[PDB]
Amino acid sequence: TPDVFISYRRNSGSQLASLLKVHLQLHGFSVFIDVEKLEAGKFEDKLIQSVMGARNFVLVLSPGALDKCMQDHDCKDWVHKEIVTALSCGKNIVPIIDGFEWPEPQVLPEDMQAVLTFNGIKWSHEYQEATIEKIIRFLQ
Amino acid sequence: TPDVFISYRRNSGSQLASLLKVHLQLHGFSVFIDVEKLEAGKFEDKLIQSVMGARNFVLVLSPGALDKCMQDHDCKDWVHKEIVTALSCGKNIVPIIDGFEWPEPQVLPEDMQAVLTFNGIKWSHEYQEATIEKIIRFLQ
Ligand SMILES: CN(C(=O)N[C@@H]1COCC1(F)F)[C@H]1CCCOc2c[n+]([C@@H]3O[C@H](COP(=O)(O)OP(=O)(O)OC[C@H]4O[C@@H](n5cnc6c(N)ncnc65)[C@H](O)[C@@H]4O)[C@@H](O)[C@H]3O)ccc21
Ligand SMILES: CN(C(=O)N[C@@H]1COCC1(F)F)[C@H]1CCCOc2c[n+]([C@@H]3O[C@H](COP(=O)(O)OP(=O)(O)OC[C@H]4O[C@@H](n5cnc6c(N)ncnc65)[C@H](O)[C@@H]4O)[C@@H](O)[C@H]3O)ccc21
Repeated sequence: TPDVFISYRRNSGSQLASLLKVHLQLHGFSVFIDVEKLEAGKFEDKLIQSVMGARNFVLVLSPGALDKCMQDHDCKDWVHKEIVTALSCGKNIVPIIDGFEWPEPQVLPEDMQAVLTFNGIKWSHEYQEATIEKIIRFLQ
Repeated sequence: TPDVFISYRRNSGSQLASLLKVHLQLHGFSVFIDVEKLEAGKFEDKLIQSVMGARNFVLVLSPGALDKCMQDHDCKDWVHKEIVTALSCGKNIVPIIDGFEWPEPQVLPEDMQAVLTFNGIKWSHEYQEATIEKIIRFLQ
């Protein structure tokens, strides 16, 4: 059981997600990110179960990262599925803000609007060590 | 005198440049990147001095990273300035390709066209440890 699950958008947050993984691992956290820990089998069940296993849900909110979730009421988008799983399970959700614009709740499907109520951490390129140290304070 | 200077475009390569910085330090290299090592003074002189001082010049080629170099014949663009300094000083240039597309050399100012003749490393999101090991192989 990894302690932290990192959810991110491939096209805009892959580098920040990877950087969070390295830092969190250096500070002793077991981290789940797909490219390191998603292995053999049907990936839908493996991903969802890996969200369920992690106490902490770190959400990389790069620019436009929730765009594909909009109008995704069938829950086909994978960031959407991961967020809903995290919310449903009562995870400690820690959004990471990297140029993300806060949207109106009503543009997001009802089952994920609650993600916007969690206190988010601004990623600071100029003060990255301080950002990392704050993220660690948020983890459990 | 850091062993490695990391040159990058803020608007598209900040995260990968920081990720490279962390990994290279973890493997024992002294690294210069502006957000960690550029301190007080006239920044033009300090940056140029820092490029001249570093044996290895790691160039983060994010998508469109050399675009603002194009037709910058007064050498006002800062990536352009760092590249010309590295070329002029005969540094070990190691381009890192992250979705960057190789241009026709003549689109670049004549004083930096040679950057394309250096063997570049592909950044692989799925094989990051292998990418980092290759980068370290390339460094002196
Ligand atoms: C198992 N996967 C993998 O990628 N497996 C990779 C190999 O082993 C580990 C690995 F994850 F890196 C894919 C499976 C397809 C669903 O997408 C995800 C999503 N996520 C989680 O969602 C967030 C990212 O969502 P996202 O930015 O919207 O992604 P896209 O931009 O649509 O990328 C998806 C890319 O998968 C390609 N592809 C389609 N079929 C398969 C398949 N059978 N098998 C492999 N790829 C497939 C497709 O063509 C596209 O290019 C994150 O939070 C993340 O946890 C993890 C893994 C996958
Ligand atoms: C000292 N600097 C800093 O940034 N200093 C920062 C504070 O201490 C360390 C620090 F570097 F983070 C700036 C100075 C301005 C020139 O640009 C660079 C470039 N680089 C090297 O070039 C590559 C990045 O080139 P690039 O993606 O095109 O850049 P942009 O970000 O598009 O533009 C620059 C941004 O600097 C803002 N800004 C303008 N005035 C100043 C000033 N006095 N003082 C601070 N900022 C200024 C401006 O408004 C804009 O936003 C890389 O390879 C890099 O080595 C390093 C530092 C600076």
